[PDB]
Amino acid sequence: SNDPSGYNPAKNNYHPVEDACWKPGQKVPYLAVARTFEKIEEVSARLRMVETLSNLLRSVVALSPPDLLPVLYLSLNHLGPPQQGLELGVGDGVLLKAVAQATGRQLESVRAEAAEKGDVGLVAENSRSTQRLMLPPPPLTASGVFSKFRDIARLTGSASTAKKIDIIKGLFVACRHSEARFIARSLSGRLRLGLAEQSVLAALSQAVSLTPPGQEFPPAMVDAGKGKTAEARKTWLEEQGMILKQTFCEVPDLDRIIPVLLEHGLERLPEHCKLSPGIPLKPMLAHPTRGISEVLKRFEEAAFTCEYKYDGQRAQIHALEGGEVKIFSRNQEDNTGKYPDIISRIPKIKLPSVTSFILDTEAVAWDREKKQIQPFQVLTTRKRKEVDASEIQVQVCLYAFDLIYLNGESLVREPLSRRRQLLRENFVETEGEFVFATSLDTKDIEQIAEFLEQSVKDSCEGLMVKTLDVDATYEIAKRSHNWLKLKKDYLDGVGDTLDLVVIGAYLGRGKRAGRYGGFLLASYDEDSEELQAICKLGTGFSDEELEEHHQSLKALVLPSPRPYVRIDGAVIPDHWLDPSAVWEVKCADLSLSPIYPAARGLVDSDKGISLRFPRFIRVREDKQPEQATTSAQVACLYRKQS
DNA sequence: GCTGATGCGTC
DNA sequence: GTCGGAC
DNA sequence: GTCCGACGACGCATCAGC
Ligand SMILES: *OP(=O)(O)OC[C@H]1O[C@@H](n2cnc3c(N)ncnc32)[C@H](O)[C@@H]1O
Ligand SMILES: [Mg+2]
Ligand SMILES: [Mg+2]
Ligand SMILES: [Mg+2]
Ligand SMILES: [Mg+2]
Ligand SMILES: [Mg+2]
Repeated sequence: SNDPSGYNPAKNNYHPVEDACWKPGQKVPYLAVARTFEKIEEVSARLRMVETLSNLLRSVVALSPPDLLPVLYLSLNHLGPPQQGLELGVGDGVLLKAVAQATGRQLESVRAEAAEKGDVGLVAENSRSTQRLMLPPPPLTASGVFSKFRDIARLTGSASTAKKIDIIKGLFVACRHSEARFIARSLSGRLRLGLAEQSVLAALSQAVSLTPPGQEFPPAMVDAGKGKTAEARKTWLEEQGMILKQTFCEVPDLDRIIPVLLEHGLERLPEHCKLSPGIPLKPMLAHPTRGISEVLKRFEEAAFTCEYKYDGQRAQIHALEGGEVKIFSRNQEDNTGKYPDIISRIPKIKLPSVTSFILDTEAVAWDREKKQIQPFQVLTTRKRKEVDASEIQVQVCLYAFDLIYLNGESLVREPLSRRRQLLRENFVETEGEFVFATSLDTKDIEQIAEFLEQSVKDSCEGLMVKTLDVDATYEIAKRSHNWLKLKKDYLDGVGDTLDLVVIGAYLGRGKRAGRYGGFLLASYDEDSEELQAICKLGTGFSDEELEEHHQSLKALVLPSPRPYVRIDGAVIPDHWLDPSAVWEVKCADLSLSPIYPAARGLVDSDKGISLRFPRFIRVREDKQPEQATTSAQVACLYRKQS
């Protein structure tokens, strides 16, 4: 009702009508969304964030139902269903230019402040706009802002960037209080609330459970939990939370779910939104494990299967009744246009009795001349959009490992033993085109160790381990990481570790604001007696170790780089460091780099070598730079991968 | 018509 | 993708 | 164990700038 500036969606006994900061039927103000973001950001307990978001959503349901979908998208920082491919195309560069123009400041001055503060939002809000007149424009609304975000994402073609900057400036001109901070963070793709998809779903089921949609105004039922004991309320909300969560994992599309929720309610939701081919679903993921002993501990006495973990890209393959075929990525992006070859071979992989299906597969680059798997880096050279089958140069072999839907039957609640059997009996293998994941059903620790050894020898990353009957379903809402990934480089003493020289540091963003978030590392090239940048590094250290690194490196800061340090195309560090510290670094593999100079010319004329999945292990106090891993040793390690 | 910077995607 | 922090 | 956001290499698609 009153000024949204005082809106407190975190207040005790929050009343969806009386504590709202707008009137019935009015559009939700964006400042209401922003104050909710502030109250979420101030706390660290997710459950407190969920209650706060729930309070906002209850007011939205009660007062302004049409703004529910935009508010949810704003809270996720999404533009729409992932398979529709809406993208801002903005990024820090465009955003920082728009902030500069809106405030009249120099781009470079804005850039330096952002790096220092580790946050663009604070730079955007703390500086006023030259564009603004004496009179402010009307206040921003949640749906107004969301549609402008969509406008940005739809702009294409020549001069589209200028048009994007104009929209962004228009937004900043109208911002009040904390609004610009979250507009800017949203545009840069770093909203960083500490609340995301799972907490948004929890807030949404709680909200529509406590404040049902569809009530004649004023709503007779503002809080449907008030008549319940605390224990009964909790059980009820957990039950309703799982209805929404399991539906969303089968149909992760708020454009479909929300209209149903507002019309028919949450209890009827599964009868209106169900898994079907053509709608991407959430995939089953995996937890790491440190060794075979641990696998047996997590699965106890449950029979399990081991499978090769292939190194390609996940492909969720849908065949609709009537013949249409769709392919989606692990993240529900539409990849149908990328695999014309796969689409044309569907008739060859399925027996003629199969009328529809959803397969879970790995797409792996395959050398038809040598009949062998190719590295991930080869796979990534495929074109991605509007590919014509004749133009394909990198062939793919599909390694199928699960089946989620068959002939109109959803298999989500079926044990893997049965899903696998339907997969094996209704689909046809062809060497180099479509094959079942190589597997072993055993409890013998010795066979597992060999089978692991062999998976590496056969061009794979290690093993995936899955129970067959006990907790062996495909219900992502019950456990999204139900499988176990046993990679060689997880083992504490088998992976390849390098001793690398710290040559630069990058100021941290977000959670790393105010310290270093990343470092530039180098190997030692003994031929030229120079240090060659090899990779950046930003994970593996605890917060405590990261504080010690800032302490021990601050004395090594230099105004200018050393002439025997070569970084070529790498990101220039915010702070150059006198080469001295040597860290032990682990990786999964070495890759051919278009930018890093380390070992350039030893394996390839144009490309140096970098690290795949690098992480800090520990400081090497017993090593000086001249004894770090050499560039020749790096080349030798790369060749060793064959 | 070409190239480079870069946003977004894959991992 | 890996990793650590807060719960 | 869950959920989240720090941070990694790298390649296609796109568009500003030539
Ligand atoms: O490393 P990670 O957590 O992303 O691993 C999960 C991914 O591994 C791929 N993959 C390859 N082979 C398999 C099998 N046999 N089973 C399950 N997943 C597999 C997937 O692409 C998955 O996303
Ligand atoms: Mg997307
Ligand atoms: Mg775009
Ligand atoms: Mg930076
Ligand atoms: Mg993989
Ligand atoms: Mg560590």
